[PDB]
Amino acid sequence: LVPRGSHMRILITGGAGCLGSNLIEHWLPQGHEILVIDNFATGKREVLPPVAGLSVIEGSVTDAGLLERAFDSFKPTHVVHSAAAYKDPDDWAEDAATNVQGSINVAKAASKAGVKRLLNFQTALCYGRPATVPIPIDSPTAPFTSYGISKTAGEAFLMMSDVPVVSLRLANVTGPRLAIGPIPTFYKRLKAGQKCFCSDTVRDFLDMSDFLAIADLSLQEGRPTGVFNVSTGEGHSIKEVFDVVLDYVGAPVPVVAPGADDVPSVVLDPSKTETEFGWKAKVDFKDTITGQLAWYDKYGVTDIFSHLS
Amino acid sequence: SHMRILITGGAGCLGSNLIEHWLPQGHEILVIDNFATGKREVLPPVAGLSVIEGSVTDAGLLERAFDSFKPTHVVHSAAAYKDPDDWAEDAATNVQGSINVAKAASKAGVKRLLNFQTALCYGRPATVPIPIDSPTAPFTSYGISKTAGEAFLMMSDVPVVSLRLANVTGPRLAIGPIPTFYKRLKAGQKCFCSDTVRDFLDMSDFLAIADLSLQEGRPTGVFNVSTGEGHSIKEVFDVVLDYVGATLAEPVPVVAPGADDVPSVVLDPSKTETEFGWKAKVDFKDTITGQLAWYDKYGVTDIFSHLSAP
Ligand SMILES: NC(=O)c1ccc[n+]([C@@H]2O[C@H](COP(=O)([O-])OP(=O)(O)OC[C@H]3O[C@@H](n4cnc5c(N)ncnc54)[C@H](O)[C@@H]3O)[C@@H](O)[C@H]2O)c1
Ligand SMILES: NC(=O)c1ccc[n+]([C@@H]2O[C@H](COP(=O)([O-])OP(=O)(O)OC[C@H]3O[C@@H](n4cnc5c(N)ncnc54)[C@H](O)[C@@H]3O)[C@@H](O)[C@H]2O)c1
Repeated sequence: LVPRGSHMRILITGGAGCLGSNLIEHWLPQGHEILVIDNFATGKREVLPPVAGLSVIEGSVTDAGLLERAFDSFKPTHVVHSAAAYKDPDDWAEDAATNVQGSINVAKAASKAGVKRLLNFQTALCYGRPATVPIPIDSPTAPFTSYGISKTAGEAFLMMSDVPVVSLRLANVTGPRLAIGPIPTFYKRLKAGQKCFCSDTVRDFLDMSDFLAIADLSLQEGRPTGVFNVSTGEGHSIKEVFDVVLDYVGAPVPVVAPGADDVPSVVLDPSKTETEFGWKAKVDFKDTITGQLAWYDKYGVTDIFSHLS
Repeated sequence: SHMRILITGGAGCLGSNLIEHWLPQGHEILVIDNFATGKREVLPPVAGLSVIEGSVTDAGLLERAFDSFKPTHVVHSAAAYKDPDDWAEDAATNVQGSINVAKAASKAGVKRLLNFQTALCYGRPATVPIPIDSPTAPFTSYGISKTAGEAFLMMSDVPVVSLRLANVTGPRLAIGPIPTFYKRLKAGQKCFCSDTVRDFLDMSDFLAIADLSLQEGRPTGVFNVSTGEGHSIKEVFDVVLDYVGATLAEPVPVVAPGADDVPSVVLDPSKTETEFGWKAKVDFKDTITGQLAWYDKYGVTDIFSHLSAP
């Protein structure tokens, strides 16, 4: 039915997560039909209200039968693979099961169901310790943590599908219900008058609105396929992040090593994504950090505030 | 120097040749295998040799095996590959199986774990011979699952040696171009050579580095095992042709490789020579001739055992 001529029946694995839920808040108001499959390892049941257009199956991407049944009942036109395990770095079996096996299961099921487009999200940890920053899209994958290793094989399997597949390697996405990392940590701790530390690292940050726009483009029939970096292409230090928070909150911070497994600089080159999609990120660094903080002022550092009615 | 060796995949080509090398030495060996590709005939009921039929994907069975047998040493030689569209099995055996073996070895505090790795981990290399510090870049089910598996093994607290291998020839090799040219030439069938370059390694050179890899205080990490020299399939064909004595009715066509047939896969073994002091002794001609001599005695078979059964 609606949007007229481009209604999506969208199967989102990992839909109770940060990215999934934001995507849902973006697409459900437009009239798309969404089915979520989540096991609530990190995702919250509170971000999926019983609203029209939205169905939820509590389940794993590792469960191939649950997937065949969901894909058969629902008949998606489009798939967003957003399920990832990561929370216990020593539980390699879970990471392999979710991130590799779950990806293979989503890919085989998608293929059989004849989906039009599949959208995967990749971690920049796939790049390990890069030789060239900003990291070019044709850089080698070189992970050295469980999450990086399993995610890297997951993506590589997806890229063997006959289903058209877009895999976006992402900058740290800021937006509603981000409750981990330096931004909420400095906000909370500065407001509490606690000592903060800045790792001497460079990272890149992406506003939710820019993530939403490349996600939209990625699911359009006929658009490019393959692996793509999603970023402004600009890097900012953790100290720089801390500086925006301090100023915003209204309150001499030490700058320290690079811990062992803490990659000194991670910034992605988006140029090929700009070329093939006509996409460019609009919101700059200060507006990106400030908008996350503004959200914390309204709802607090929480992952359970729903913008759905 | 007595080893209690747990060898996953011991019924296959590498596993069984290793067992025939080590069992006469008084070593104690437990084989875990599911017989997907490897054969039951290569594992006679002999003193020193135990066989558990099972999967490396079975975490229960591995835990029970490492507990009862208490290995000092692990050789992870189990791999799935036969159906390139069966990604689930490849991921199950090669990634989950490797994690299971790694965790179990770590828990049992084994001294040394030895892994074998396919040169498909390198995908399409930028430089040939392939340097050890080259990126992994697999694009097939086998290569991607194996790449992830090796990477997990590398995160173990056990000392790990992962050997990236040239094509190993020896007892019971019954796949690839060598047995295919041998069989077809003797039967008067037309052969095709793709226009590819590969490396080949005699069993005796493989046995020598495997030995070194399981010695305490030896180097750890990833290593290329090879002579470092590359030979086309056409060169392989010529050795077989000459050896077999056949007369050709037509000159063999050399055809361009498929899209997924990597044109040149030769490994640079130089860090291995530096750190182990190992060097392959058997040249190309002798490597190929040695395989064909073995075929002449036993035929192209993967069920002939060199172990004396009671
Ligand atoms: N948010 C980012 O800045 C960022 C950066 C790089 C990559 N990514 C990728 O984007 C995706 C979403 O990330 P996020 O930030 O929303 O993380 P998240 O933890 O908020 O969401 C992942 C969701 O997957 C679910 N999940 C875990 N295992 C599952 C399984 N077996 N079956 C079904 N669901 C399962 C969790 O319950 C969770 O809701 C992940 O794949 C992640 O690797 C995100
Ligand atoms: N032969 C070579 O030149 C070569 C080259 C590169 C890499 N390797 C690697 O060396 C190892 C041995 O190779 P091979 O040449 O002996 O192949 P092979 O097929 O003869 O043996 C693999 C063995 O593993 C067994 N197996 C498969 N799945 C299993 C599982 N779930 N649990 C337990 N056993 C399982 C098979 O039955 C088989 O006996 C593999 O890891 C392979 O990737 C070999």
